[PDB]
Amino acid sequence: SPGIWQLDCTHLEGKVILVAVHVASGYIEAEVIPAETGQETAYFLLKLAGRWPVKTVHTDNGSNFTSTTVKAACWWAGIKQEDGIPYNPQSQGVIESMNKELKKIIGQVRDQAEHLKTAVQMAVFIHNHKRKYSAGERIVDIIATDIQT
Amino acid sequence: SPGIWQLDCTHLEGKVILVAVHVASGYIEAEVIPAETGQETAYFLLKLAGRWPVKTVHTDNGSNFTSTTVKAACWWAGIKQEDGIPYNPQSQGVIESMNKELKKIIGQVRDQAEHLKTAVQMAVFIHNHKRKYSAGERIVDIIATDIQT
Ligand SMILES: CC(C)C[C@H](CNC(=O)CCCCN)Cc1ccc2c(c1C(=O)O)OCO2
Ligand SMILES: CC(C)C[C@H](CNC(=O)CCCCN)Cc1ccc2c(c1C(=O)O)OCO2
Ligand SMILES: [Cl-]
Ligand SMILES: [Cl-]
Repeated sequence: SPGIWQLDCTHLEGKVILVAVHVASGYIEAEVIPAETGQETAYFLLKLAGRWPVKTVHTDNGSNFTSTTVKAACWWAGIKQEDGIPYNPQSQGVIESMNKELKKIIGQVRDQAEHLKTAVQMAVFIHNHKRKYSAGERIVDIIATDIQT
Repeated sequence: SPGIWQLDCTHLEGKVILVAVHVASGYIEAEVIPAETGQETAYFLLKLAGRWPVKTVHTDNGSNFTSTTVKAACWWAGIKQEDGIPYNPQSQGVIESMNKELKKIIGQVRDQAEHLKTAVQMAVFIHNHKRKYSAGERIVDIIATDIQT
């Protein structure tokens, strides 16, 4: 549970926003890329896994699941790759709504930055800091508890 | 204390590695850029601050301290910008040695990746996971304790 993340890819301004969500907390990391490739996804996972203890990733589609580069990165980082098929239905609708909510925040900050990538990082900030505890607080508490086990 | 980070810039393969160290834990985040500019530093801080609760940053040099873009990003993200002058001497030598240690790990993984940026992320992974607790475990414990205050 503390180690489970879900990949999510959404589109804005002709570009792609790649998102990783920590399922138990709602905490996100995100980046802008020109298009979703196995190489970009693999690199994104390597960054994620050096920053948080990533045990399991629910991949966002079959092409990334199949990607030899994604597989290599998951092997390297000790990540168990899984399908993002809604084996659990509470995720797929929450993702749709997360994308909507993230895009809403992006629109709210968009005029404060020249580049989309900057607006996306501002939106990540706002998302992770917003008190319901915040997602940032929740992920830390979840993982801290897990270290004592 | 839980919110204090230090910026560090080091060189390898004709490129620049920008590093943020969580002082109390030794946890790092890092990125490769062609050269250190205020714009790159500002963007790096925006990413950092959306991921961890950054209260204070000891900037790595005077040009970044002065940078209007760095100042803007620190204002936006609620970061108190400080000089990285060794007001405390336990940092400057530990940074020199951290750069040496990071470069050592980079050399150990370098042949496993085509691009330097990838090797740097692998090195971040190894650094943050290495059990002394690991830096990754320490930062989480430090921040979790601070949330209860
Ligand atoms: C996850 C890693 C083990 C491999 C993985 C794939 N690279 C190779 O197979 C090339 C090996 C070069 C041998 N000299 C590394 C990697 C992943 C994602 C990337 C990469 C790289 C890379 O630098 O090779 O560049 C940017 O996006
Ligand atoms: C920290 C932010 C408030 C500002 C900050 C500077 N940008 C501006 O002043 C332009 C304002 C555009 C108004 N339409 C945003 C920023 C920081 C660092 C960057 C940036 C940007 C940006 O996208 O403007 O691009 C990549 O590196
Ligand atoms: Cl970690
Ligand atoms: Cl945070």
